[PDB]
Amino acid sequence: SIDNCAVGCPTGGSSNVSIVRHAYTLNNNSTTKFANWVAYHITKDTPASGKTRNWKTDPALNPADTLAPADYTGANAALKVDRGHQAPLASLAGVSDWESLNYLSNITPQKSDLNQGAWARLEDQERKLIDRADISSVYTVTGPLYERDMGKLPGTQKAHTIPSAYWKVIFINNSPAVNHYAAFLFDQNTPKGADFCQFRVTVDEIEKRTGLIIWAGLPDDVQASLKSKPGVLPELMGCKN
Amino acid sequence: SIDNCAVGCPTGGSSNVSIVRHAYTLNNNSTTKFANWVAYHITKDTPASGKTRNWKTDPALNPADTLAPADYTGANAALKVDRGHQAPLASLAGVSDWESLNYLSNITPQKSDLNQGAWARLEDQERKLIDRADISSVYTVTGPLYERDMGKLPGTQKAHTIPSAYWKVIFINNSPAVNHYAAFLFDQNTPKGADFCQFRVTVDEIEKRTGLIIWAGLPDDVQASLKSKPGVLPELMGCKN
Repeated sequence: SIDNCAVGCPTGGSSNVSIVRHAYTLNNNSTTKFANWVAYHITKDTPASGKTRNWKTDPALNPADTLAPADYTGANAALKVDRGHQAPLASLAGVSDWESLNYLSNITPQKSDLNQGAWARLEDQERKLIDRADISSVYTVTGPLYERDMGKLPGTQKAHTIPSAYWKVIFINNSPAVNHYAAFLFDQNTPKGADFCQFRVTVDEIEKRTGLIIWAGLPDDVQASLKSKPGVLPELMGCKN
Repeated sequence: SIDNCAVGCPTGGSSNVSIVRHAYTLNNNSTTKFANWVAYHITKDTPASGKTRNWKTDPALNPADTLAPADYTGANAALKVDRGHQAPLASLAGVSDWESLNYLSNITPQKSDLNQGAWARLEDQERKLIDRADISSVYTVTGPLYERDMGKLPGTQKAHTIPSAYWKVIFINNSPAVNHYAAFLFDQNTPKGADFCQFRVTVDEIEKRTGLIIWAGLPDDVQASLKSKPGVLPELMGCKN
């Protein structure tokens, strides 16, 4: 009964079953050990600050198909990666099953510079949208990309594939068919001081590089015309041109 | 109390009072003899086909500040201009005061190649938006530019200024703050077979060439960010890139 997608969750994910929670809907990849995509719905009631971070193995998944807290041991030192959230903590921590935002199925090893730079900045702006009087929902779908070998976590013997990039597709209110939207894509190697506005892309580009079909419940003509046109939602997030 | 603008009718028009009808809201220019701007609101109930065209002097204006049917005598043969509508007839002909769509305050001498070409095609696409299930309203503001001498109507002695171009700013549903929008500007000499998609511009360009402020009731920050960014609404009208 929880729709975190509004216009159809993505198709093309490796699992045929997705986990549905108030915090988000997620489709896990048992080979890479990271979710293929995470869809969430921010509203005036979902943000919450100051919640703690108790990393934990997702109890809804088989332990062999996801990572455990022990698997990240030595990762920051070896790879300079942080435990980065797919669905953001602060934007959604007000929901009833908020601890699930810290389940490792909702985390990936994200380079600190990206995590603490452009990515955090986009999270801040995405959350601020909900403060606008006429904006009542923010629907986001986010996920990783796997384009080049990024190495391996040193503290685990599990087969996993560290993402080389991350993307986020966002629209407000009801549907991209009538409402402003945006898509961003950042490579793991994005410098710490990078301006997130420099990474606007089309949804089509994301689809082609991930094998997914986002906003899959939209009429074909709407999908055809809007997926190849960068949106204007970033202009409300402080970007120009 | 008929609101044909939704987010504030334009400021900057030469008249301090505008005519408000069900068909449209119009601000007249007693010097040029043509309206500075015409704002209208298309809904599923406003289109009507097959209405006739009985040109008439607008009874709400002083006859010296507008044109009369006799004024267009010989205009087509002399200047190859048609009596072009600002607020479109077929998209709004179902309203109660529809005859006002044929009042000359809603008409200007528009080159027939533009009138019967790109301008008519944009009117068709604009009206077609209302057929989409999720589009409940189309709010449009349209008007002329006066940038070069276009000559004079041969059948009149009244001082008047023929437009050199025409523009149209459109948004759907509620407000451009959250919904798709578009802006187009066409020179009087646009060729007959021109694709209207080539004439997309920003709202800022129009404001700068007219002296008006469109969507004048929007928060300043919304106005600053969206008016200089071309909208994506044309993509739903058949345009690419």
